[PDB]
Amino acid sequence: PYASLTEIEHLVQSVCKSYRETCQLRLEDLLRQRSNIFSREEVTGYQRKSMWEMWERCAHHLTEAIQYVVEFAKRLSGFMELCQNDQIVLLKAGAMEVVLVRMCRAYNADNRTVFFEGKYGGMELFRALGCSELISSIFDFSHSLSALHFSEDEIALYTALVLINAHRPGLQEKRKVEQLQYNLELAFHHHLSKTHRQSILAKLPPKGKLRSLCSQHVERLQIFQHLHPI
Ligand SMILES: Cc1ncc(C(=O)Nc2cc(Cl)cc(CN3CCN(C(=O)C4CCCC4)[C@@H](C)C3)c2C)cn1
Repeated sequence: PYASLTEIEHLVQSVCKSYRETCQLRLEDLLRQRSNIFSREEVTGYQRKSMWEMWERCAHHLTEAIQYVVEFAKRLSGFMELCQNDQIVLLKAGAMEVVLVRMCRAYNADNRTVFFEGKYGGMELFRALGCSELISSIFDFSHSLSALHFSEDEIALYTALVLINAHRPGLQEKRKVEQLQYNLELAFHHHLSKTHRQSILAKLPPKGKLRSLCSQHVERLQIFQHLHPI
């Protein structure tokens, strides 16, 4: 019922290994490459692309991102033991939320640029999409998250808890999800206490804010998918 220190340490290690096995680019590489910024020629090139081409570019990126998140979820202890309903409930709510959180790794707060197709560019890069307000919202959320200066280990633990969330409506074995959520909270708090970083807990975004942004994101994605299916 009350996991030992050894159990908690092993869970931290498990989650962090699972995460590193399931992310595309190393954070160190994203950080190093912040100086590589799209030229004006490249930006205007992107802006002159059709809406549909830009949609394809973004949708294929998101497909890859979601695929990695699903693989991460399945590697979390206990997840594959949950009934199918609960797995689906958690993934349908949580996968795109984790995708959004993982985006902050590729966000540069110094100049409000993001990594996309080999270099950093501002929100202007995506003009052809005609989604200025939504993209601004994504940049804003990422800027707030960027302020925590997450380690990869912290992102692993935080995103585990984004997924393993017993407060999702529709769950049929809430106790089982609650148990997994608690164990993961114990892992997160242990790792933060070890590293003297517990203060970051009072700086995480409200879970509702993440859900709302996800809802707004998915709404627009469904529109593009309807107009131009991938
Ligand atoms: C290899 C690799 N790793 C990580 C990353 C990355 O996260 N970049 C990244 C990070 C942040 Cl904070 C914001 C953005 C902006 N874009 C805008 C387009 N977009 C959409 O969904 C549109 C589709 C229709 C609706 C809006 C999203 C992909 C977000 C990006 C690209 C990239 N490449």
